[PDB]
Amino acid sequence: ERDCRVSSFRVKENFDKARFAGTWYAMAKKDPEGLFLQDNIVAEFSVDENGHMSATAKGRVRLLNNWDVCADMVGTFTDTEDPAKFKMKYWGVASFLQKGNDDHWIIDTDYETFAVQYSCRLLNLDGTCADSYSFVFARDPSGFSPEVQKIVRQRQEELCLARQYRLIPHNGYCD
Ligand SMILES: CC1=C(/C=C/C(C)=C/C=C/C(C)=C/CO)C(C)(C)CCC1
Repeated sequence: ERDCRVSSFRVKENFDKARFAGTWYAMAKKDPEGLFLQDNIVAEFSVDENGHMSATAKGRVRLLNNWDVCADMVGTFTDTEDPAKFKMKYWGVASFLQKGNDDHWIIDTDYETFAVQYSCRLLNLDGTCADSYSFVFARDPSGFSPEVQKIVRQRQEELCLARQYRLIPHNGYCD
């Protein structure tokens, strides 16, 4: 029944980059394979005068060898035929942090309260995603109204990611 083909997924209608700017607290995440941000994750989005979107982000990550560090990350986004779908180039302030180029899709947002983000890093032969990640972001660090929670849950189901997220703490560690 459920179509899990990435090419089928709905994204945010008439996505507005400028209204999306500012501070976004990560409340929940679905992990990909390998090294990934762990917790204390906060993003800052910006858009310049020509419509070019970029972001910084902080979060705790534990390395190779179990070393715990505060990652300071940077991303730059390229626009596509769909206003809600981007290519994100990313790197760290420290040279040893992971660098890459990921799809970056805004699945849904009301710009003032929540956002659901998605990235498929690898397609299966059948069109479904072999390696994804997803953030649930909030403007306000706290639990979301029950009304907003219901909508977020539905979006998770539509991405074929329901029941695959974990809650993320904030306790300072990265200042
Ligand atoms: C840049 C960037 C993002 C992704 C960051 C990633 C993927 C970080 C991974 C870091 C690693 C693996 C560090 C250890 O080397 C998100 C989607 C939050 C949006 C804001 C900008």
